[PDB]
Amino acid sequence: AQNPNCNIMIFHPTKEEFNDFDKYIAYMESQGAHRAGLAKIIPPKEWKARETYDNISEILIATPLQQVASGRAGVFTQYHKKKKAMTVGEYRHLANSKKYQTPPHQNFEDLERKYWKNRIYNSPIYGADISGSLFDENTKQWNLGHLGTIQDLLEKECGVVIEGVNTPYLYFGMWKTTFAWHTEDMDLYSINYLHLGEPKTWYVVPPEHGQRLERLARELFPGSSRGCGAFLRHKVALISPTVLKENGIPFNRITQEAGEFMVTFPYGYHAGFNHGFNCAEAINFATPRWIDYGKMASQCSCGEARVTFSMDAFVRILQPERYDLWKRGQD
Ligand SMILES: O=C(O)CNC(=O)C(=O)O
Ligand SMILES: [Mg+2]
Ligand code: NI
Ligand SMILES: [Zn+2]
Repeated sequence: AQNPNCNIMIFHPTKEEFNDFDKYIAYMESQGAHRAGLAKIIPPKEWKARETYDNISEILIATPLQQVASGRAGVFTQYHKKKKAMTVGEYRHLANSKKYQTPPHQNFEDLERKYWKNRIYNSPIYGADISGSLFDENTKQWNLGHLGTIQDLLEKECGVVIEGVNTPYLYFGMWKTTFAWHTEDMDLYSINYLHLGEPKTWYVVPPEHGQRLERLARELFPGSSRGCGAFLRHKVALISPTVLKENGIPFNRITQEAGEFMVTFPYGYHAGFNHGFNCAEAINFATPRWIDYGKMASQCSCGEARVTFSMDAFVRILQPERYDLWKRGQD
């Protein structure tokens, strides 16, 4: 068995290997990359996502989200308070202000220490989940707006034609902006490209151990657990590496820098934080190996998780027994 300790693997494809996206994912999996839940892909030196980032300031963040924490430093939830719209140039200035800027630090490990010590005492503002793309239309390789769609994959594997679309999302971050512990909708893959700016630190639980994280989360968030049998689908809970180590939960960590891709694999729980002003692009995707994960994915039916139009078909076809209850949660 390849990668039996579930380490995060880092890949350096050549320009020739970068042509066929599906083939390269399948290659990475042949080497055991999925066992970690997360892999890093460094593009060939010849590749670029677009020519420059000099003209992005007029992009609108219609609903910036202030991430307010509750709990203790290593075990907290966050809620998202909606703020007034602002442009990317306005948000960059805000991120660089004395109130929000990254503190002085020695290295990524010192910054990580400062994040876990201090996160809860601040409320950073995240421009998340903005439909759109920063890939140039002429970028042919690993262009996250030109991937094969999940609807087409389901149709190729299972023969059923379904409605829905699959488009990318932009994330504009600042110091301390945080992504809570989650798997993707329907336990899909994700791919995330850090277009510019400061790094993003990731934490990940191997898919084979995801239920260990769930059981810890039910213990640490006991009211939330009573409210919903899949409350990590709400995407609000944070657990620090120190707490995970104290409770014996297997995990790994890695820092993504600008110009790098990360791939999350089906049922790989992940969480993380931004180091400073940055912009990432991410999208979900599927492969043949996902289908079994999709059929087994948990679902939130309490009403909190509320998701895209396109998840309807996935539930309806892969999980017909759950469909009625889940759809009630959506309505
Ligand atoms: O970058 C972020 O805030 C969160 N991204 C992801 O969870 C991802 O790409 O799957
Ligand atoms: Mg612009
Ligand atoms: Ni994710
Ligand atoms: Zn729920």
